[PDB]
Amino acid sequence: MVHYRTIDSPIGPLTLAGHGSVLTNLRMLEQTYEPSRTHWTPDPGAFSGAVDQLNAYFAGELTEFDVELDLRGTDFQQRVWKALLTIPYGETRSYGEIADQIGAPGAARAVGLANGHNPIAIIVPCHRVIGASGKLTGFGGGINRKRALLELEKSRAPADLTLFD
Repeated sequence: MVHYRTIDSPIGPLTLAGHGSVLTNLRMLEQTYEPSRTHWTPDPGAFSGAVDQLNAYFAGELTEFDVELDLRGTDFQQRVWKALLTIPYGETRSYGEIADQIGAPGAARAVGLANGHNPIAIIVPCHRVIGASGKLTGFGGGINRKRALLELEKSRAPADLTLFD
């Protein structure tokens, strides 16, 4: 029995969910049909490790996530979601690049589709893929959320100013 906890964030209410200390979900779930959520047990308590990290990512301090993930979906989806994890904070790839990486040259359009079913939204960074055109995808508010996340990372001040002295 999945337990979930919704928290607040600059891109809106982010619902977190899974069994115990492993994540299965992370979306902003408001204003779309999400019947799976009714089958879940609320829990203001769990996932607080990840809630900390989320707060810090938005604060601009965190760059890398340490979190347990159980990613479920088709085999193709997992290879795609696994490759998304290999994208560094504040970088991008093309759907074409991801297809090459997971060994399926030409599946750019298949990677776009897999991307939109990413069950864990910030920690698995689907926002960091963008096509040649440079146009953002995602459904409705999803686009503005993505842009937000992209402007966030791109903006982060260098960590150690002492390298300048």
